[PDB]
Amino acid sequence: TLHALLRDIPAPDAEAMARAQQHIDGLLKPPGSLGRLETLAVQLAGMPGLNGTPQVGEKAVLVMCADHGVWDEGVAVSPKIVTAIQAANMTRGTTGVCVLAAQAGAKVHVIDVGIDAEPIPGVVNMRVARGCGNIAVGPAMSRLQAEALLLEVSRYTCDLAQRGVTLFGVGELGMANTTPAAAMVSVFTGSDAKEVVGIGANLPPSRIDNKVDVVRRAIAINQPNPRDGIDVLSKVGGFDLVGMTGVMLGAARCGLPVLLDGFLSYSAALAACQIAPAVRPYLIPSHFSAEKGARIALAHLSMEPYLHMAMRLGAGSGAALAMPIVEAACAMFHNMGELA
Amino acid sequence: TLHALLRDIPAPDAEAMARAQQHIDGLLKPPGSLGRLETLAVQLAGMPGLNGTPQVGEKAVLVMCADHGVWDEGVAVSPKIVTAIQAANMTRGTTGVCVLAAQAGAKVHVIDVGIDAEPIPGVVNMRVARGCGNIAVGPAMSRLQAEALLLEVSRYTCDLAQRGVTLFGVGELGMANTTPAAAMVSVFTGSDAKEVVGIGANLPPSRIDNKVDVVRRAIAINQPNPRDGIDVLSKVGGFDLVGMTGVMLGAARCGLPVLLDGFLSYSAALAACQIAPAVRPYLIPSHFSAEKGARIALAHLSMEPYLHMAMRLGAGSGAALAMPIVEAACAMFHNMGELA
Ligand SMILES: Cc1cc2ncn([C@H]3O[C@H](COP(=O)(O)O)[C@@H](O)[C@H]3O)c2cc1C
Ligand SMILES: Cc1cc2ncn([C@H]3O[C@H](COP(=O)(O)O)[C@@H](O)[C@H]3O)c2cc1C
Ligand SMILES: O=C(O)c1cccnc1
Ligand SMILES: O=C(O)c1cccnc1
Repeated sequence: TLHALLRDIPAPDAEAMARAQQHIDGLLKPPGSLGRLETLAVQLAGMPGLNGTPQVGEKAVLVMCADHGVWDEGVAVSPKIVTAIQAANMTRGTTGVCVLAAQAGAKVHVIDVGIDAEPIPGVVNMRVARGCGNIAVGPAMSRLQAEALLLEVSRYTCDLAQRGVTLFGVGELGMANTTPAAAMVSVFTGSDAKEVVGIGANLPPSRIDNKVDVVRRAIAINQPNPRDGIDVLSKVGGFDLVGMTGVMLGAARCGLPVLLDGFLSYSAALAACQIAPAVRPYLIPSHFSAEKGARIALAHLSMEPYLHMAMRLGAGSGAALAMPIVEAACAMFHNMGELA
Repeated sequence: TLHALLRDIPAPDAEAMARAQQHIDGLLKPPGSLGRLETLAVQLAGMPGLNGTPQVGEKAVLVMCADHGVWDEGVAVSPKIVTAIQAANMTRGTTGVCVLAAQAGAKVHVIDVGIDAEPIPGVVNMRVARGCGNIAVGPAMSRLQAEALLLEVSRYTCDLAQRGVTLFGVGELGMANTTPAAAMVSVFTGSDAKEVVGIGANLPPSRIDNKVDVVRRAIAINQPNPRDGIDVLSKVGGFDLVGMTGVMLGAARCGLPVLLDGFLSYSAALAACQIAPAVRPYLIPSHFSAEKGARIALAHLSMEPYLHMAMRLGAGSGAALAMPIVEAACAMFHNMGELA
């Protein structure tokens, strides 16, 4: 059950962490001089699915794909079918995340959680419905649909471990998805909509006030409770955002690391950590998204990304680009010599 | 000759850059959404040694190693022999840069430009003297020694190309080397010493005022001319800093990219770009050093690093950690599909 999953996420292993820190401090360098590589190695050492040491085996980027009813509000410049076209392109290896994942030695798992099109052969089918409800007039979904998809995606994630995967990355695809993301950041952080609504996929600036108004309307109509992250997801999120939260919950349940992507992912991470604070030690930032609301979301997660790429592609591309940073931390730990 | 080398650094290829930009804008994504990956690919396309396209072949991190007379002023906590011990460890593959270079598929070239010890078998010997002169009482070296070492190291660098290397990284090793680095940043940027002197290799805070005083003294005694970067290097730099400048000049002469490291490298890049402004399009930042003077140096180079690792190891480790970012830009360019 989902209550049992949340309950059973392990604490980080303090003993393992202390053993890793003592190891690091004895390496061939001034103490502390590898900076956040050192801290990342210790962070990884405490994740129980890594068996007491910083290591990377297989890598998986899980790309959650869905359509959104709020597309009808005029908040996205791209036509709705682009979600389906780009999900199919993911199965061919031609998208940004595909190419970056291949550089990293990672596999991309393309997951349809609610595309408004016929199912695409080759994509993993977890579809809740053909797009979620339009958040400007009512909820994205029912509470039950959100909890079922959390549990499904969490189980899928953990099951990859059972297959060799030690490091996850999250991403999404869905036209209009930066609207619900902004809604959820506004709810969880207490920030006004204006502070967290961006251009998404090159929305013209002339259309920004409409998008702010839509966010505020979604919130006012649905009255999401910020102390119930499931409620927030269900009311003002989307199936893609639920899916990403699910990957985070499942990785945490398996005691394994998950790399965030950009702003969409930060909104899902705010939900995951409200739902289960025990998720937080498993999350690793990648990059600092170019979306307006990035800073605020990151501040609330107490996260400082490694990469400043002015990226806003999504779909997991940042996560993939950071996987060699994680591998680097593990290589430093295992392969450096010792001062003594 | 060194005058001829400087004269013959090629301009970037604007045609190649325009061809790359048009290619990029046609890739399977919203225009501009890969952010600085896009700009980096176009930057690389204009470098004539890359043959009109962003690509990476062989990779080399050149680690310039020397001792400094100013060590006698009390500005470094590590004993002087650590330079020699750590240079020998570089030949064994046990240092930070070695392990990160191996992750990146790069080779480390350890170059002795003036270690105060017997020559170390296996290290490339370009030694000017057994340590440079103490910059608090006089010059580090003569003008002629600085120009000879520039030319030597520039030629060595370019000769690697002639062997398959397309991407360089720079680093250094030398006890007390953060003192001359701060001197040169102070000279080139106009900043007071206090603004740019840091802790280096974990100097105790109680010893900082002494290090500031030493920098100001070096400057006052030598009167380096900030409009003559060779003069600045020779007077208030060191052999390691000259060596790094030489790698930059040689990479630029060969029309090839060079990744910077941390603060030491930023001081050498300020010198290289004063000496030959034509170097600048070939320089790629890696990380944002944790040294105090990092921001000021970077601002003067108009550079924004990709990586925020709070690193201050040196020796090329940041450069190595950024090599997969360069490879990523090339993979995006070559392997992504097209919108059309
Ligand atoms: C070809 C294409 C590929 C993409 N991959 C990610 N996104 C990104 O942009 C979309 C959200 O922005 P908005 O809220 O402005 O619609 C999502 O699909 C997101 O990951 C894409 C967008 C496009 C157009
Ligand atoms: C074991 C060891 C390895 C290093 N590798 C780089 N550095 C770094 O620290 C030195 C300069 O700092 P300062 O000006 O405070 O002496 C250089 O060798 C630099 O790359 C090292 C320092 C130590 C001690
Ligand atoms: O940071 C995000 O991933 C992002 C922002 C805008 C559009 N698509 C993705
Ligand atoms: O950024 C640098 O590389 C640095 C700073 C202090 C000490 N050693 C290296």
